[PDB]
Amino acid sequence: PLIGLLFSETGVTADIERSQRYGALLAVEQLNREGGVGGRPIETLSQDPGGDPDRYRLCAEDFIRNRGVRFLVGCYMSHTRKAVMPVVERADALLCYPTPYEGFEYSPNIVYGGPAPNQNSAPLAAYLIRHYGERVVFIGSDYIYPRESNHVMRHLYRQHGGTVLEEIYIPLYPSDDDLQRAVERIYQARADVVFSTVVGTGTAELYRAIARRYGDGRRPPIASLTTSEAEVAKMESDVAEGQVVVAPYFSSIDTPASRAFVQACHGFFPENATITAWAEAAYWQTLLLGRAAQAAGNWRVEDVQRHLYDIDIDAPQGPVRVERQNNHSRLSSRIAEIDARGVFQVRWQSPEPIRPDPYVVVHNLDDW
Amino acid sequence: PLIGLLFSETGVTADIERSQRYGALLAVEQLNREGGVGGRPIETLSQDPGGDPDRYRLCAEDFIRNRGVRFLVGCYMSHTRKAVMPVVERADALLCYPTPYEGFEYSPNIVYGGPAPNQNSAPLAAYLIRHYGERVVFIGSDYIYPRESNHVMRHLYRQHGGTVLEEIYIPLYPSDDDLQRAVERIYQARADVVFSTVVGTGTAELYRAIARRYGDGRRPPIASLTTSEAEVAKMESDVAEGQVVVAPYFSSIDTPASRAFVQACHGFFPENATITAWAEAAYWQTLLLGRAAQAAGNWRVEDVQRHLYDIDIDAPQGPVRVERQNNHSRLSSRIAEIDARGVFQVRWQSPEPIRPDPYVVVHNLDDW
Repeated sequence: PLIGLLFSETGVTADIERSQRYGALLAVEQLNREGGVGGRPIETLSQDPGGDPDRYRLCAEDFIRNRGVRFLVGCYMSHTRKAVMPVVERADALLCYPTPYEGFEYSPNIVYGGPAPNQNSAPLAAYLIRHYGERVVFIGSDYIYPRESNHVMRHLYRQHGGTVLEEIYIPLYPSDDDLQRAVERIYQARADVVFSTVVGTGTAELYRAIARRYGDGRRPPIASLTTSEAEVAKMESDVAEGQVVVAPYFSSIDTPASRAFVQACHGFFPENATITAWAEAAYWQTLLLGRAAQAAGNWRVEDVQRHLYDIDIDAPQGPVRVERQNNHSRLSSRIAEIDARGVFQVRWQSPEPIRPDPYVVVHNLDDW
Repeated sequence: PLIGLLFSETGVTADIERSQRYGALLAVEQLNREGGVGGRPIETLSQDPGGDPDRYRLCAEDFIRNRGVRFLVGCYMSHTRKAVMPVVERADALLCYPTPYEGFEYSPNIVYGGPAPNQNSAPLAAYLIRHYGERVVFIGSDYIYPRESNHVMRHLYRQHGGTVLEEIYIPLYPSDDDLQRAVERIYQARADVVFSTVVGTGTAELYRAIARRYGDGRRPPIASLTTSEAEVAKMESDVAEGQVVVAPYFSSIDTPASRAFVQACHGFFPENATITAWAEAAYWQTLLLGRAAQAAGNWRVEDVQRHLYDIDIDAPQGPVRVERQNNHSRLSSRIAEIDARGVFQVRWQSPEPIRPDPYVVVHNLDDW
């Protein structure tokens, strides 16, 4: 029972990915301190790809081709996932992707554990409009995830007679110059909501810069599908507060499942790793890989795959399951609002988990 | 009634795209020599983007932003389509894409007139295996269409217990060196079928090179989803013959609809433009844009769009229609085999047009 962990320790998204790696290590901790799997311990491998799609492919290639790894948990940014995908498909291996993403992709060797657009973007557009206004400006990092995410958010805003004023992109490793010319464009647009697909390090700098250009008084909230407690941990409470995020989970949800997961994260994560919805996704997907294998009684991919879709996990977010029709997950969706003191204050929560529909045709979408 | 035509006159795919532009010009010829549309003539615009995704975006931007064009027919290579897409979506314009492509994309402003994977790749994999063998080697040009097409063909081959030996990519503007190292890899692989996603100019050079490395006697056939009469026109009959292609149409089909389209193409295309299935797709989609507008009685996009999905065209290939659930087309699928004298000899034909399913989940696929 060998498991490969593809999560950055350095790079643009080092903080979020460390949060993910740890939720994964914790799932294996408990799966092991439960007799392991087959009385044999599940052992993990880690390599820091530093958020580079070529080092992710190389690392995947080394884990698979040399270490005989057939099961992996990892990747956050979409281009890095796409770089590893050919590798896992050739090798008949399996990869669990614990991150929200743009949709429009299918692979029999990848289990998608974060929300497709219909699970986060769809509920969010309805909440933003029918709560803030209809004018929005998009700002994203310059790669496939923001671009594709804004393509679909384009469609959603129109469907609800909203207006997309601008669509701005900044480098993943942005200079203050970029950040300044961008915020200026956001400032002058006069929008009611700023939709952010800025990931990693630039996230907190973006947020603070917008706050700082606005100064005293009313500035649009920043909505995001990625900002979590990890990025939030890097901002000042007045910069953080009021910002909106949709995630199938937050560290502060009421329930016994959340608290158990939490008080446990607190007793295992190192001080530089934070509890986020993405660590939560890497945690439940890692359990399931365990459970499926106990049930299959083996560490063969076919053996484990057949059981993957028949195990329902009672994850810290709510019950979860993986659809066999597209390899995506039934996930909850929560729209939280950050506190003046930095806590995510859930404002809305989906009545039940949303089934995944990766090919997002907006008119065929349920309307929140 | 102004129509923008985005088709290359020069570049890697100049020959195929010229074939497409002409089928489009011919549709407008007849639509005009029928009283036009509203007694007013439909006039077209053309600009040569030379197969460069940045010149396609620029040209689209100029047609739209300066010439007030809201309707366009154009693009062949997927990256060029993706480059124009943001432009048409912002501008609320409409684009008809008369080309086969990789799937996994949706836009409310793009009408897909060529086959998604389930309409060409799916029937083909079954015909290749259950007729040639199970060992195949993939060779594609180096861009998003071949890569994504081979991703799905990967899945299809496995589903039918076939074996994908190698996956080779060559530049769109390849040097003989590349072509030689590639064919060597194809030669040594010992496959029963070579699946080609090589487009434009390199196509005929690839085909001939493979023939020439093989010499006398048994060499695998080259299957393709793109090779047409335009590329075929550039090869020697012994290099061309035996090669396999799946297209919803061929110039030589038996019917009265094909012959009418054909004898007509012959009296309008200039000698350097050939009759292909892609000129056929640009032709029916251009009629429909006409028809929808007569019916809507106007050249407003909303007006025309509402009628788009209610008109059934009796296209040269068979009856066609555009699905409102995903903007793709019900298309026929034919598997032809080239003559020792260069004619596409249909070998199989789908019992009815295949409905489009752009999000290709192979197990949920009908099995041919």
